[PDB]
Amino acid sequence: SLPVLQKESVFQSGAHAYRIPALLYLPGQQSLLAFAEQRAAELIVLRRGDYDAPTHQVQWQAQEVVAQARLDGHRSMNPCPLYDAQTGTLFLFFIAIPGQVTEQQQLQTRANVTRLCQVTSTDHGRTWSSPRDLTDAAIGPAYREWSTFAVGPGHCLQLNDRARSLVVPAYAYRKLHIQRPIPSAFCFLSHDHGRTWARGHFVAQDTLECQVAEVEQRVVTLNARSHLRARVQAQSTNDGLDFQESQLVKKLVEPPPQGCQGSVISFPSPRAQWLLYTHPTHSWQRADLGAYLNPRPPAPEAWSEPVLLAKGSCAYSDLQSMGTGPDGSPLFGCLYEANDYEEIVFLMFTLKQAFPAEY
Ligand SMILES: CC(=O)N[C@H]1[C@H](OCCCO)OC(C(=O)O)=C[C@@H]1O
Repeated sequence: SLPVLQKESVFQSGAHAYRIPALLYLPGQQSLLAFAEQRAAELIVLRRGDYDAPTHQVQWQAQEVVAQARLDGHRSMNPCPLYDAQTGTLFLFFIAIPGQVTEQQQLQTRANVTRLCQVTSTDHGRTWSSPRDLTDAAIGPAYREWSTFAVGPGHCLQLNDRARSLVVPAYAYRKLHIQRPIPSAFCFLSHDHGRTWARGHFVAQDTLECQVAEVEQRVVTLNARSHLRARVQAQSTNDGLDFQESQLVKKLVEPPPQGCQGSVISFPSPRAQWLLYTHPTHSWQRADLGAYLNPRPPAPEAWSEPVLLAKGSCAYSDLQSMGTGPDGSPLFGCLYEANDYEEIVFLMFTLKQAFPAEY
């Protein structure tokens, strides 16, 4: 597999199990915040890491529970971090669900009991505020038309528009017809730095967990998990409110079962931005994590062949652009589930290492 600057297990099954990673880079701090669900999904945990370029390594501090990221009598899941570069505030969106509830029970029961929450930190994640239940104000009446919903999982997005809008990728299971609820991706939008929220319009049916990135004029690309053999990709020219164009990207395979979550980010093109995406590449199972490059975003056909990042069992992942790397090329940080969900691995590499022919 691809030569990397670092490969370290940051979460391991012990007294608890860990899944659903989220990664967030704090530019001015040369540090990363790695989030995950601590399952018996009861709570969300976090580990802070300081990146030292001279040693090509990130030093990870002790794991800590995000105590405030929970509602009484509920399980917390789907950590979705975001850093507001204008207010200096760190956001951690997440979903809370009643304890007396499971997952399969959520998908179809026609009774939505899922809550949308957020906690903020003004000291780089050291301490957090009390949770804010955004459910009613951010969703509205539509709430009753869904069996359930979720955000991310994974890092969110802040646009370079006038308002420096906050965009939270998400999806809802909607009771459309004698069938089972059908999932459609969408984005929660805020133009006042998380003060108030609005629900964006749905993308094509049969799209789940997704992530968004901003490209160059201004377009928001959405990459979503689907129930088909390929990923679904959509574009928005109005900051996420509407995702007009939408299509299957055959080049980006989805494992047989129900597919698998993937990650996507934009980063400064070496030559304004290029995209990077990570997801299992095995056509019959969740294995062999691959990195894909799109140097002519968002063109679906411009997606490249995947480069092998890690062999073996691999699932969910999250990416973060970490600025300039040791070799002068774009540096990347990646967090992914591995070995039948026995751990979550941190991987750090550069564009030169992954796509030598494009740098
Ligand atoms: C909120 C929640 O239960 N998330 C699930 C997510 O659900 C997908 C929709 C299925 O119909 O899938 C998986 C998964 O490993 O495949 C892990 C997450 O923890």
